[PDB]
Amino acid sequence: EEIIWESLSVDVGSQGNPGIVEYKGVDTKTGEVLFEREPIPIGTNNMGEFLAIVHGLRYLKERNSRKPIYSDSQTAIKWVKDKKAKSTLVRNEETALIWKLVDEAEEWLNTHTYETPILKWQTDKWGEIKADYGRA
RNA sequence: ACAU
DNA sequence: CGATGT
Ligand SMILES: [Cl-]
Ligand SMILES: [Cl-]
Ligand SMILES: [Cl-]
Ligand SMILES: [Mg+2]
Ligand SMILES: [Mg+2]
Ligand SMILES: [Rb+]
Ligand SMILES: [Rb+]
Ligand SMILES: [Rb+]
Ligand SMILES: [Rb+]
Ligand SMILES: [Rb+]
Ligand SMILES: [Rb+]
Repeated sequence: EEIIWESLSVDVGSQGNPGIVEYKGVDTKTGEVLFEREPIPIGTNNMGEFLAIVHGLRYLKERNSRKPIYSDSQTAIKWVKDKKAKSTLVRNEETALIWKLVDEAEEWLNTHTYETPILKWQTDKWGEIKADYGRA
């Protein structure tokens, strides 16, 4: 139960669930924001958490970085491990964008390799993840 | 129950 | 209190 400070932390934020979804990744040690996705009009918490991890994998791979990724989402960690986002969200015209991004993230996982450890952020011991959106 |  | 997920 030691934080690995040399890591990337990601989190989703939303207005509603389902609702408007965004996500970001930060340097765990410094809090510096390294990437932020423009808000998506309709998605779920778990789809955003999944996209955040996959974006982190792509970000670190492009920069030849072996740092681990922290996420507080038990669901999204499993989905990334499985390379499959098992979302219940309806696929229709309103949800087309989030589903396109999820499909593309799965596609990336199936066509690329990575060694990045994907670690559970232990909120119960460490407080809220550094990438959190102070919204609850 | 657990994580969000 | 409501939701998404294992
Ligand atoms: Cl994305
Ligand atoms: Cl590690
Ligand atoms: Cl986990
Ligand atoms: Mg989270
Ligand atoms: Mg959060
Ligand atoms: Rb590379
Ligand atoms: Rb929050
Ligand atoms: Rb929060
Ligand atoms: Rb949390
Ligand atoms: Rb809760
Ligand atoms: Rb539940």
